[PDB]
Amino acid sequence: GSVIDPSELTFVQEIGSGLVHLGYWLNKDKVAIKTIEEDFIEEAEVMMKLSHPKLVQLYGVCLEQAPICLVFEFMEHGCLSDYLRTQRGLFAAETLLGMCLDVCEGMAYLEEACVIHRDLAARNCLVGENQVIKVSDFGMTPVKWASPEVFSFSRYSSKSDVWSFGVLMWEVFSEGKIPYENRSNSEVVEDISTGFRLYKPRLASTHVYQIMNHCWKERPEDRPAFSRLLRQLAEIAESG
Ligand SMILES: C=CC(=O)N1CC[C@H](Nc2nc(CN3CCOCC3)cc(Nc3nc4cccnc4s3)n2)C1
Repeated sequence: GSVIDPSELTFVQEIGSGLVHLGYWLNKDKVAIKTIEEDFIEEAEVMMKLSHPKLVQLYGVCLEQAPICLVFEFMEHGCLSDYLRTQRGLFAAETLLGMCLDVCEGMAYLEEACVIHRDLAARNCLVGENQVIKVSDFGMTPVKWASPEVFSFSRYSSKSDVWSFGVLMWEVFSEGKIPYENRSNSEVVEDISTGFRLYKPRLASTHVYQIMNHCWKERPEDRPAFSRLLRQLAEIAESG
Protein backbone atom coordinates (compact mmCIF):
# COMPACT_ATOMS: atom_id res chain seq x y z
CA GLY A 1 0.00 0.00 0.00
CA SER A 2 0.93 3.61 -0.54
CA VAL A 3 2.28 5.55 2.48
CA ILE A 4 0.68 9.02 2.71
CA ASP A 5 2.24 12.23 4.04
CA PRO A 6 -0.09 14.19 6.40
CA SER A 7 0.54 17.41 4.35
CA GLU A 8 -1.46 15.68 1.57
CA LEU A 9 -4.57 15.51 3.71
CA THR A 10 -7.17 18.16 4.35
CA PHE A 11 -9.45 17.58 7.34
CA VAL A 12 -12.84 19.07 6.53
CA GLN A 13 -15.26 17.70 9.08
CA GLU A 14 -15.19 15.38 12.09
CA ILE A 15 -17.85 12.69 11.55
CA GLY A 16 -17.08 10.12 14.32
CA SER A 17 -15.24 9.43 17.62
CA GLY A 18 -14.83 7.11 20.70
CA LEU A 19 -11.68 9.66 15.52
CA VAL A 20 -12.97 9.79 11.92
CA HIS A 21 -12.90 12.80 9.59
CA LEU A 22 -14.25 13.49 6.17
CA GLY A 23 -11.32 14.98 4.27
CA TYR A 24 -9.53 15.14 0.89
CA TRP A 25 -6.38 13.46 -0.33
CA LEU A 26 -4.37 15.63 -2.73
CA ASN A 27 -7.24 18.16 -2.77
CA LYS A 28 -8.86 15.64 -5.03
CA ASP A 29 -10.33 12.44 -3.50
CA LYS A 30 -12.87 12.44 -0.65
CA VAL A 31 -11.62 10.21 2.05
CA ALA A 32 -12.53 8.94 5.52
CA ILE A 33 -9.48 9.50 7.72
CA LYS A 34 -9.43 7.34 10.83
CA THR A 35 -7.10 8.56 13.57
CA ILE A 36 -5.63 6.17 16.18
CA GLU A 37 0.15 1.08 16.68
CA GLU A 38 1.67 -2.06 15.06
CA ASP A 39 -1.82 -3.61 15.30
CA PHE A 40 -3.64 -0.67 13.65
CA ILE A 41 -1.15 -0.64 10.75
CA GLU A 42 -1.23 -4.47 10.33
CA GLU A 43 -5.01 -4.40 9.74
CA ALA A 44 -4.44 -1.88 6.92
CA GLU A 45 -1.86 -4.16 5.21
CA VAL A 46 -4.20 -7.19 5.40
CA MET A 47 -7.11 -5.21 3.91
CA MET A 48 -5.04 -3.69 1.08
CA LYS A 49 -4.60 -7.17 -0.40
CA LEU A 50 -8.29 -8.24 -0.13
CA SER A 51 -10.06 -6.93 -3.20
CA HIS A 52 -13.80 -7.52 -3.42
CA PRO A 53 -16.63 -5.20 -4.48
CA LYS A 54 -18.40 -5.60 -1.07
CA LEU A 55 -15.29 -4.92 1.11
CA VAL A 56 -14.17 -1.36 1.89
CA GLN A 57 -10.89 -0.13 0.32
CA LEU A 58 -7.98 2.00 1.51
CA TYR A 59 -6.02 4.70 -0.26
CA GLY A 60 -3.18 4.26 2.18
CA VAL A 61 -1.69 4.78 5.62
CA CYS A 62 -0.19 7.83 7.22
CA LEU A 63 2.89 7.06 9.34
CA GLU A 64 4.17 10.65 9.64
CA GLN A 65 3.46 11.41 13.30
CA ALA A 66 1.34 10.13 16.21
CA PRO A 67 -1.59 9.99 16.26
CA ILE A 68 -1.17 7.93 13.04
CA CYS A 69 -4.05 7.35 10.65
CA LEU A 70 -5.62 5.20 8.01
CA VAL A 71 -7.00 6.72 4.78
CA PHE A 72 -10.06 5.00 3.41
CA GLU A 73 -12.44 5.63 0.53
CA PHE A 74 -15.37 7.73 1.76
CA MET A 75 -18.64 5.81 1.98
CA GLU A 76 -21.32 8.49 1.41
CA HIS A 77 -24.06 7.18 3.73
CA GLY A 78 -22.04 6.06 6.74
CA CYS A 79 -22.47 2.98 8.85
CA LEU A 80 -25.29 0.57 8.16
CA SER A 81 -26.65 0.68 11.67
CA ASP A 82 -27.14 4.45 11.67
CA TYR A 83 -28.46 4.43 8.09
CA LEU A 84 -31.14 1.79 8.88
CA ARG A 85 -32.24 3.92 11.86
CA THR A 86 -32.41 7.33 10.14
CA GLN A 87 -34.35 5.81 7.15
CA ARG A 88 -36.76 3.71 9.21
CA GLY A 89 -40.08 3.24 7.39
CA LEU A 90 -38.59 3.95 3.94
CA PHE A 91 -37.35 0.47 3.01
CA ALA A 92 -39.00 -2.20 0.95
CA ALA A 93 -38.28 -5.72 2.09
CA GLU A 94 -36.41 -6.52 -1.15
CA THR A 95 -33.98 -3.63 -0.47
CA LEU A 96 -33.33 -5.09 3.00
CA LEU A 97 -32.68 -8.58 1.56
CA GLY A 98 -30.32 -6.93 -1.00
CA MET A 99 -28.34 -5.45 1.88
CA CYS A 100 -27.92 -8.86 3.50
CA LEU A 101 -26.82 -10.27 0.11
CA ASP A 102 -24.14 -7.56 -0.23
CA VAL A 103 -22.70 -8.40 3.17
CA CYS A 104 -22.85 -12.11 2.50
CA GLU A 105 -20.98 -11.79 -0.81
CA GLY A 106 -18.17 -9.99 1.05
CA MET A 107 -18.14 -12.56 3.84
CA ALA A 108 -18.04 -15.43 1.37
CA TYR A 109 -14.88 -13.92 -0.12
CA LEU A 110 -13.32 -13.49 3.39
CA GLU A 111 -14.32 -17.07 4.26
CA GLU A 112 -12.60 -18.43 1.11
CA ALA A 113 -9.49 -16.36 2.05
CA CYS A 114 -9.51 -17.95 5.58
CA VAL A 115 -10.08 -14.48 7.07
CA ILE A 116 -12.19 -14.40 10.25
CA HIS A 117 -13.87 -11.05 10.89
CA ARG A 118 -14.53 -11.54 14.64
CA ASP A 119 -16.74 -8.42 14.99
CA LEU A 120 -19.35 -8.61 12.25
CA ALA A 121 -22.33 -6.28 13.01
CA ALA A 122 -24.28 -3.53 11.23
CA ARG A 123 -22.06 -0.89 12.81
CA ASN A 124 -19.06 -2.41 10.99
CA CYS A 125 -20.65 -2.22 7.56
CA LEU A 126 -20.81 0.94 5.45
CA VAL A 127 -23.35 2.27 2.93
CA GLY A 128 -22.30 3.74 -0.41
CA GLU A 129 -24.15 5.21 -3.36
CA ASN A 130 -27.22 3.30 -4.42
CA GLN A 131 -27.31 1.67 -1.08
CA VAL A 132 -24.46 -0.67 -1.83
CA ILE A 133 -23.20 -2.24 1.43
CA LYS A 134 -19.51 -2.98 2.08
CA VAL A 135 -18.01 -4.86 5.01
CA SER A 136 -15.51 -2.82 6.99
CA ASP A 137 -12.89 -3.45 9.77
CA PHE A 138 -12.13 -6.98 8.52
CA GLY A 139 -8.42 -6.92 9.12
CA MET A 140 -8.24 -7.83 12.86
CA THR A 141 -6.37 -10.90 14.24
CA PRO A 142 -19.73 -7.39 22.40
CA VAL A 143 -21.64 -10.45 23.53
CA LYS A 144 -24.78 -9.63 21.51
CA TRP A 145 -23.13 -10.69 18.25
CA ALA A 146 -21.12 -13.60 19.67
CA SER A 147 -21.85 -17.30 19.15
CA PRO A 148 -21.88 -19.46 22.29
CA GLU A 149 -18.54 -21.09 21.52
CA VAL A 150 -17.15 -17.53 21.23
CA PHE A 151 -18.66 -16.12 24.43
CA SER A 152 -17.74 -19.20 26.46
CA PHE A 153 -14.42 -20.34 24.93
CA SER A 154 -13.07 -17.79 22.40
CA ARG A 155 -13.36 -20.26 19.53
CA TYR A 156 -13.49 -17.91 16.55
CA SER A 157 -14.15 -19.30 13.04
CA SER A 158 -16.07 -18.52 9.90
CA LYS A 159 -19.04 -20.32 11.48
CA SER A 160 -18.87 -17.90 14.47
CA ASP A 161 -18.95 -15.08 11.86
CA VAL A 162 -22.02 -16.81 10.46
CA TRP A 163 -23.75 -16.46 13.87
CA SER A 164 -22.89 -12.73 13.90
CA PHE A 165 -24.29 -12.53 10.32
CA GLY A 166 -27.64 -13.85 11.53
CA VAL A 167 -27.76 -11.06 14.14
CA LEU A 168 -26.82 -8.49 11.46
CA MET A 169 -29.74 -9.84 9.38
CA TRP A 170 -31.96 -9.20 12.40
CA GLU A 171 -30.58 -5.62 12.63
CA VAL A 172 -31.33 -5.04 8.88
CA PHE A 173 -34.85 -6.45 8.87
CA SER A 174 -35.65 -4.65 12.14
CA GLU A 175 -34.29 -1.48 10.58
CA GLY A 176 -31.67 -0.79 13.21
CA LYS A 177 -33.25 -1.88 16.45
CA ILE A 178 -30.74 -2.86 19.15
CA PRO A 179 -30.71 -6.62 19.75
CA TYR A 180 -31.52 -7.78 23.31
CA GLU A 181 -32.12 -4.13 24.19
CA ASN A 182 -31.60 -3.37 27.87
CA ARG A 183 -30.54 -6.99 28.63
CA SER A 184 -27.19 -7.38 30.43
CA ASN A 185 -24.32 -9.43 29.01
CA SER A 186 -25.11 -12.00 31.73
CA GLU A 187 -28.78 -12.01 30.72
CA VAL A 188 -27.98 -12.55 26.98
CA VAL A 189 -25.65 -15.50 27.64
CA GLU A 190 -28.30 -17.14 29.87
CA ASP A 191 -31.17 -16.58 27.44
CA ILE A 192 -29.15 -18.03 24.53
CA SER A 193 -27.99 -21.08 26.53
CA THR A 194 -31.63 -21.95 27.34
CA GLY A 195 -32.57 -21.79 23.59
CA PHE A 196 -33.95 -18.23 23.32
CA ARG A 197 -33.55 -16.46 19.96
CA LEU A 198 -34.27 -12.93 18.73
CA TYR A 199 -37.89 -12.46 17.68
CA LYS A 200 -38.92 -12.36 14.02
CA PRO A 201 -38.88 -8.73 12.77
CA ARG A 202 -42.21 -7.85 11.11
CA LEU A 203 -40.54 -7.00 7.75
CA ALA A 204 -38.90 -10.43 7.72
CA SER A 205 -40.74 -13.23 5.92
CA THR A 206 -41.06 -16.77 7.34
CA HIS A 207 -38.27 -17.92 4.95
CA VAL A 208 -35.93 -15.09 5.98
CA TYR A 209 -36.42 -16.03 9.66
CA GLN A 210 -35.60 -19.67 8.95
CA ILE A 211 -32.28 -18.53 7.56
CA MET A 212 -31.65 -16.36 10.60
CA ASN A 213 -32.29 -19.45 12.74
CA HIS A 214 -29.95 -21.67 10.73
CA CYS A 215 -27.25 -19.05 11.48
CA TRP A 216 -28.02 -19.32 15.23
CA LYS A 217 -27.75 -23.10 15.52
CA GLU A 218 -26.02 -24.01 18.78
CA ARG A 219 -23.25 -26.02 17.06
CA PRO A 220 -21.09 -24.27 14.49
CA GLU A 221 -21.03 -27.42 12.34
CA ASP A 222 -24.85 -27.08 12.09
CA ARG A 223 -24.60 -23.59 10.59
CA PRO A 224 -24.21 -23.03 6.83
CA ALA A 225 -21.10 -21.53 5.36
CA PHE A 226 -21.35 -18.08 3.76
CA SER A 227 -20.97 -19.52 0.24
CA ARG A 228 -24.06 -21.60 0.83
CA LEU A 229 -25.95 -18.82 2.71
CA LEU A 230 -25.37 -16.60 -0.31
CA ARG A 231 -27.33 -18.89 -2.59
CA GLN A 232 -30.07 -19.45 0.04
CA LEU A 233 -30.54 -15.72 0.26
CA ALA A 234 -30.59 -15.31 -3.55
CA GLU A 235 -33.14 -18.11 -3.98
CA ILE A 236 -35.48 -16.34 -1.61
CA ALA A 237 -35.12 -12.99 -3.44
CA GLU A 238 -37.21 -14.55 -6.25
CA SER A 239 -39.73 -16.67 -4.31
CA GLY A 240 -40.13 -16.18 -0.52
C1 LIG B 1 -21.11 3.89 14.30
C2 LIG B 1 -20.87 4.90 13.46
C3 LIG B 1 -19.44 5.14 13.16
O1 LIG B 1 -18.56 4.45 13.66
N1 LIG B 1 -19.15 6.16 12.29
C4 LIG B 1 -17.83 6.56 11.86
C5 LIG B 1 -18.08 7.66 10.87
C6 LIG B 1 -19.47 7.34 10.44
N2 LIG B 1 -20.16 8.44 9.85
C7 LIG B 1 -20.12 8.70 8.55
N3 LIG B 1 -20.95 9.68 8.16
C8 LIG B 1 -20.89 9.97 6.87
C9 LIG B 1 -21.76 11.08 6.32
N4 LIG B 1 -23.10 11.13 6.86
C10 LIG B 1 -23.86 9.91 6.52
C11 LIG B 1 -25.37 10.07 6.68
O2 LIG B 1 -25.86 11.22 5.96
C12 LIG B 1 -25.21 12.37 6.52
C13 LIG B 1 -23.71 12.31 6.24
C14 LIG B 1 -20.03 9.27 6.04
C15 LIG B 1 -19.23 8.27 6.54
N5 LIG B 1 -18.33 7.52 5.70
C16 LIG B 1 -17.36 6.66 6.01
N6 LIG B 1 -16.62 6.05 5.11
C17 LIG B 1 -15.74 5.22 5.76
C18 LIG B 1 -14.79 4.38 5.21
C19 LIG B 1 -14.01 3.62 6.08
C20 LIG B 1 -14.14 3.69 7.44
N7 LIG B 1 -15.06 4.50 7.97
C21 LIG B 1 -15.82 5.22 7.14
S1 LIG B 1 -17.05 6.29 7.67
N8 LIG B 1 -19.24 7.95 7.83
C22 LIG B 1 -20.15 6.96 11.70
